[PDB]
Amino acid sequence: NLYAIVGISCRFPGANTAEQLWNVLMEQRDAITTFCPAENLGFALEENSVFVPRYGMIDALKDFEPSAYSMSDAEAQTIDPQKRVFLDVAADALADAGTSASPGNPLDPVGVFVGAATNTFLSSRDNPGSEPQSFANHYQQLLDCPIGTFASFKLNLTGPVVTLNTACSSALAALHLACASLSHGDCNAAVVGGVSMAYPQEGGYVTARPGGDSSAVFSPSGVCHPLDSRADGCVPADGAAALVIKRLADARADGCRVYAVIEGVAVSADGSDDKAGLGVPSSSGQSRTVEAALRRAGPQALSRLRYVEMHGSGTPWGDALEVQGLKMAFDRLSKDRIYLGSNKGNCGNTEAASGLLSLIKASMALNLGVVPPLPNLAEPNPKCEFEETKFEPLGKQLALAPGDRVGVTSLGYGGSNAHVVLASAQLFGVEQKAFF
Repeated sequence: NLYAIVGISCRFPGANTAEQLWNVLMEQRDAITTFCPAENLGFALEENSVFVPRYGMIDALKDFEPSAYSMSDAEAQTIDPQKRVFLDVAADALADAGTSASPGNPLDPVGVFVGAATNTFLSSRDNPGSEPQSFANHYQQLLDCPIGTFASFKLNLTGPVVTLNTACSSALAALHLACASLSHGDCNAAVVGGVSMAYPQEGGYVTARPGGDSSAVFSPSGVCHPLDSRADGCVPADGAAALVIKRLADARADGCRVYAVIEGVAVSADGSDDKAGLGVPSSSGQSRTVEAALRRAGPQALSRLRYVEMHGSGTPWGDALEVQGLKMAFDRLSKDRIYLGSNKGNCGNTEAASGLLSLIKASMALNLGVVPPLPNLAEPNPKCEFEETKFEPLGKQLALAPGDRVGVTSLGYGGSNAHVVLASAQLFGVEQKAFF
């Protein structure tokens, strides 16, 4: 099973285009927004908690035009931004898939598989429409059309539609389902989506005081240092993105230029063995998923696996467990350095959207022949025990050989896992598509 990525659109901190994202990553920039301290927070802090005035903001509504989607300006103001912005990235990714493609090969039926956070706008003070009760205003959650079906309706898409949530693995969960559905013959193309926009907007986030609760995974310092000895948690962020994917056989038959090729995908759940608790990932569970994806990609892919875009969210214990899962997988597969990185120190943790950020960065790296580094790696996390192993965190750009493969991991609260193996389009006898 091989899949061609043929369209992309994204809205991430610092980047509303692939070229903007590439420059954030290659210039080793921090695209998190800092806010002025608020005179009054509007709530009281628990005694062992702090407020950090940083957040991965996006500016996607600056580019959203309600009237392009048969929506009045007044209607648009009461619709979850996640729905408005996802509609825009899905439409732009489909438009992108129509460029550099032989005309007259409709993608239909187009499935829509979107990993999405809960709609937190609806109840929030940020919703201008947050009164005598009617059917329409008494059941606003019922009548909150799921994001994916809303996109199928507004964009006239007729394949399978699913809106799903597996916490921070949601976007790769969506990729997995889209690939299974393509291989099952349910659709001829798939929009694969991730979106998370959190309300109310507070200009920062609450977490534990330094050295307090380690279950409070948000960084007390306000800086995410993946794989680094300074690791102290992640910085939350909003994000939205969509890919269009096709079976590689149809990219060949239909005359599509291709950004990068998916060679293997697997997902799993940790269950409860070898797992410290609901919010602590299992290195065993992760290792099984990585191994499955590498087995599906095949022995040549495995032998050329050169770099992994980790989940890499910058908790010191989570990063260590994720490195351990990679060590376990590759040890089992053996029975030459593999470089490791993350994008969450550039853009924060975009939560349900985060696996799409990683897939896009990996696809761009394969397309351009170079992996952007971590933005600010000083000393590696000693608990990862990189010494005298084949793994090492990537602190400078990594030039790729045309045969090198890249892996991508995303992990979700409660034990959901996903791993994807990607390769350059130029290995597969198809024309490569330019991101910019």
